[PDB]
Amino acid sequence: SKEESREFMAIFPDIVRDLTDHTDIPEVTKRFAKVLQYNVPTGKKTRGLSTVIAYKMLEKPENLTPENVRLAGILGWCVELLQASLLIMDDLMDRSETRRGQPCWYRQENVGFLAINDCLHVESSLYSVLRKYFSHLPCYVPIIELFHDVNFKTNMGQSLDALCMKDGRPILSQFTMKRYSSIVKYKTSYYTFQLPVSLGMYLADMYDPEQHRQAKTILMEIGEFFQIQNDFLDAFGDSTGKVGTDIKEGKCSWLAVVALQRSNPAQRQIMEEHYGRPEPESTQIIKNLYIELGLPATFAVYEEESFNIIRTHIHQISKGLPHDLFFKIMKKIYKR
Amino acid sequence: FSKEESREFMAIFPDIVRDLTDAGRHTDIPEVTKRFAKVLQYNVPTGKKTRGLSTVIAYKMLEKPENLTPENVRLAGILGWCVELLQASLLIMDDLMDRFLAINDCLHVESSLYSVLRKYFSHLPCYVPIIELFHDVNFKTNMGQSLDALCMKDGRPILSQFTMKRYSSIVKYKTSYYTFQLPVSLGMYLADMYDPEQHRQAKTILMEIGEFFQIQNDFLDAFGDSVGTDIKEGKCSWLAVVALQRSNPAQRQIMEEHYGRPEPESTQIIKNLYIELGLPATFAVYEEESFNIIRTHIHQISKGLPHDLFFKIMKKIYK
Ligand SMILES: CC(C)=CCC/C(Br)=C/COP(=O)(O)OP(=O)(O)O
Ligand SMILES: [Mg+2]
Ligand SMILES: [Mg+2]
Ligand SMILES: [Mg+2]
Ligand SMILES: [Mg+2]
Ligand SMILES: [Mg+2]
Repeated sequence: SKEESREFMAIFPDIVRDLTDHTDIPEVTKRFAKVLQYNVPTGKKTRGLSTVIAYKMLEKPENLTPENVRLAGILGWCVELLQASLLIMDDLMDRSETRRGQPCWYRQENVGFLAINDCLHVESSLYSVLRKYFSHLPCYVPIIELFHDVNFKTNMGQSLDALCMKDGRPILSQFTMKRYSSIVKYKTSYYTFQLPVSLGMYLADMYDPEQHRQAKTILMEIGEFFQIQNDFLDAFGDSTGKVGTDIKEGKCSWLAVVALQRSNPAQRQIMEEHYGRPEPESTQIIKNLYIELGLPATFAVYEEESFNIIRTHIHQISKGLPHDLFFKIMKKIYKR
Repeated sequence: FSKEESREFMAIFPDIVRDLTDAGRHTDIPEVTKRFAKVLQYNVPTGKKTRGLSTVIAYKMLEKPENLTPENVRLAGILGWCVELLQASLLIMDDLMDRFLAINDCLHVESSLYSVLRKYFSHLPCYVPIIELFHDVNFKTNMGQSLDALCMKDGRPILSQFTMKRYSSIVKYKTSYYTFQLPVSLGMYLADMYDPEQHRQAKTILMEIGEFFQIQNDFLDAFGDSVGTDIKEGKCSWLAVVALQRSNPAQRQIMEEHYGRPEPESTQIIKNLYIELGLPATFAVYEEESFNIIRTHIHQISKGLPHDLFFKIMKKIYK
């Protein structure tokens, strides 16, 4: 919706003012405004907007006031602040050139490893936003605890991802489907899928842990498909205006994991020799192996089977959770 | 810090590691959880733990003697370890900018203190004041780190930025809030002391003590008996700030040419300039005058706050 998008985007400048406008240190508050402006509001705010839509589908219709929808928007921006902090740090760790076509924050003049402090600063800032707008509401402490717990879990995911590499070289013995599933769950699914929905639930005063658990079961399955589709399109997508670098980066990708499952010893040796190498010819060799191993056909089967399995699980959801929310998430990911 | 206080405090650490690395819960990610145990063990419990123990001593000197149970003194110890988790995250961030530590270990160790707070304090009246204090001190400490960084550009110190106003702000935000205010305000909250005027009264004195602590530290970096790298690193130190205040144009030119250079000869040139500028005598005057002002302010402490706590902190720094 155009109206939902514009109402959401209009909140961002107020949050920057809340975090910057400490009158004894104006130079560093002006700098922090630039950190937020560069890293937080550009490109798609899918997670932030999903927080608002989750709330709108969980709350009683008569309680959906402009005031409460704006509170859902502020929680959405707190998700975007967490994500901005994570991506500032990840770009430094991976020594990436760009994100969404923008030069990475750490590459800007006189940032570099100061990006680590900026990461911690941006993550810390969301709790000041929560205090300003939520400190008098019953959802305050549950929402604080959710953000701190998702941060902790996301760090476990990032560190597990790092345990698949040694001295900038992929450890292919670590590239198992069990490890892949765990990386996706902790590194991406918690902050991308669980956090927006659990925030919507708390703002709607839904505190039943069993409701959050039932939601989690579905959201982790959808999150797994989301990342697998993302991994698939990195190699096999139409260059969306993005050029995929997962192979060059030596990522523990669904493609790399399934390639190792399906590979004979000779095919395994091609992965060992060429995976995670900077040479364009090495990326071409890996892509050619993925084609040879029939990974496109394997993804097509997984895409249809996973859709049916998740649809079945959503029909089985109970304890008064709305099915339409989970069907709508399923539709926007699978695009059907 | 007494033998009993120190030993009881240090005995809590292994429980905090078990709490954070899912001991009792049967985790689906045991290899990264085992790694996080090693991150905590290798970086958090080593050295003196002054901030952690200061949290326990603050609580013991603020609480009613009747309420000082083993259980409550242990809770003060857990709050002290949350301060030491913050300290460890800041030291890791320092080590990462210097050089098995991963970049996200500083974020992860910082985040872990909030898991400890939730575990032990979520059902107590002091919970929200304590988490809001950590949120605020976290944000202010990051502001302080960035203010320090604004004194350097393209690997060179920006000496025009080296003002006493900027120096005082760096020390307050980067160091004094988490080192001095945080332990005492935590002790006060655990003792159910919520009065904003009491917290403000403590803050005035603790920011003054924090400033002396850092100025003494800066002085000893150049003039202590060993090795200090503040000059080589181009740090906005009290010595550099006062050197610029006291320098004639020729002396300023020596700072401009030799401050923040890697050559050992350039460090010796700056130390020789500090000597001819009378920074030792200037420090001696500052130390006596600051001691007298802080002693006066502690004697004047009101709002029902105990003097002995602030005198114990003061005497620990001034020796
Ligand atoms: C704790 C912490 C800093 C987590 C980062 C989480 C995320 Br989301 C990292 C991004 O994942 P990845 O580097 O695999 O892909 P890309 O950079 O989007 O191409
Ligand atoms: Mg990356
Ligand atoms: Mg990464
Ligand atoms: Mg991708
Ligand atoms: Mg990328
Ligand atoms: Mg020093």
